[PDB]
Amino acid sequence: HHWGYGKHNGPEHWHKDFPIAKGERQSPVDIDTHTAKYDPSLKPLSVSYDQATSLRILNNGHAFNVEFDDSQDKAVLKGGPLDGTYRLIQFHFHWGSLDGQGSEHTVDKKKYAAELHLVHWNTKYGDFGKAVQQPDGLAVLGIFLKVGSAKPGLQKVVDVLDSIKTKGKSADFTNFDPRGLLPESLDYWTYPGSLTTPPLLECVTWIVLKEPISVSSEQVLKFRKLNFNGEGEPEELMVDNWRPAQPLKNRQIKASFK
Ligand SMILES: CC(=O)[C@H]1CC[C@H]2[C@@H]3CC[C@H]4C[C@H](OS(N)(=O)=O)CC[C@]4(C)[C@H]3CC[C@]12C
Ligand SMILES: [Zn+2]
Repeated sequence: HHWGYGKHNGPEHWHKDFPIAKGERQSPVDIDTHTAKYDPSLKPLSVSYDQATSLRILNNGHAFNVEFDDSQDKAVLKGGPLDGTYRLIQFHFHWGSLDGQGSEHTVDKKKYAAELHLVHWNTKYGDFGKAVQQPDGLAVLGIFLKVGSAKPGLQKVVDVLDSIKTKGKSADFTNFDPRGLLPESLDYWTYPGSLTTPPLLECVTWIVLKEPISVSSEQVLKFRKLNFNGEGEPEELMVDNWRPAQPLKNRQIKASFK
C-alpha cells in the first residue's frame, strides 16, 4: 500500500508514512499575487542549459522523469534568490484529468493545466542524495502550462511517451534541449518549500515563473494516456498527479518583478 494520488493513498494520506507532510515549509502553495512583495535585492535568474545532456526518460509510476548527466558542471541554475550553483538532474510534470486542473502551485487560486519542474541540486553538497538533507539543497524551477498553441520544444518528449506507457519503463532520451520548454520572461516568485511528493523533504528553494508556456490540447492528451500501473496490471490513467496547495504558515513569497 505505497503512496500515490488515489482516494486511499493520495496526498491526504501521506502524513502517516511522512509526518513532515504537516511541516512548516511544505509545497506547493497558492501564490497570492497582491501579498507577494517585490524584492529589488533579487537578481535575474541565470538559466545556463546550453550544455545540458539528457540521458533517458522513465515512467516511475507517478510521473515521467527526463534525466540528465549531472557528472560535469554543464546545465546550471544560479542567481535569482540562490547562493552558489545548482546543477540540473531531471525534469518532470504534474497534470490533470481535465485542462482546468493539474498545476501544484496556484496563482490567486488559479489552477493551470500542468506544471513543469526542473530539479537542480546545490553543488556545495556534492550529490543529489546529500543535497536533499539540507534546507538549501535543491532549487526547483516551476513553469505553468496552459492549453493553446503547441510548444514545438515539447514534441520530442510527447512522441517518446508511447514507449514508456507503464510504471518501470524507460527509453534512451539523448540530445533533448530543455531551453525549448522555457517561456520568454524569467520573471518569478520565490519561497522556501519542500518536495511535493514523498519524502516531502523541506530542502527546496522554489522559483516559479510568472509566464506560462502554451502546449496544445493534443500534447497534454498524450500525457493523460500514460499509466500509473505496471505492464499487465489493471489500467489506471496517469492523471491528477498533483499535490494541492499547502498552508503558507510563517513564509513570505517574494516577486522578482514590479
Ligand atoms: C531515495 C533518494 O535517493 C532520494 C534522494 C533525492 C530524492 C529526490 C529528491 C527530488 C525529488 C523531486 C521530485 O518532486 S518535486 N515535485 O518536489 O520536484 C520527486 C521526488 C524526488 C525525485 C526525490 C525522490 C527520492 C530521492 C531520489
Ligand atoms: Zn514536481
